[PDB]
Amino acid sequence: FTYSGTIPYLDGTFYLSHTFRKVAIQFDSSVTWPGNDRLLTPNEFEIKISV
Amino acid sequence: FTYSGTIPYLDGTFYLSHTFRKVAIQFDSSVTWPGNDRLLTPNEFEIKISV
Repeated sequence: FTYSGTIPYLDGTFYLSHTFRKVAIQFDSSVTWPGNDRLLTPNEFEIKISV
Repeated sequence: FTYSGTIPYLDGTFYLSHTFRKVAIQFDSSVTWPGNDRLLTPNEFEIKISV
C-alpha cells in the first residue's frame, strides 16, 4: 500500500471521473444497450468529444 | 449541345456510376432515413471505401 491520505474507493473522494471519453455497452455481443436510436450517438455513450 | 453520341440521359447508357463514394439521406432535416442501426456505418450509405 505505502500510501496514507484519502482513499477514494472507501472514502468517496473521486477526482479522475472527468478522464472518461466514451463508453459502449453491448449485450450478447450483438445488441448495443442504448439502442432504439435513444441517444444522439445511438451506438454508444459519448462523454467528452474533442473534435 | 454540340455532341453526337450515345447520350446517357435518354439512351440508357451509364458509365460514371462507379465514381460515387457515399450517400447521406436525412428526412425532416433531423433524422437519417436508414435511422435505426441497420448498416455497418449507420448514418451513411458508403459506396466506396479506400482507407
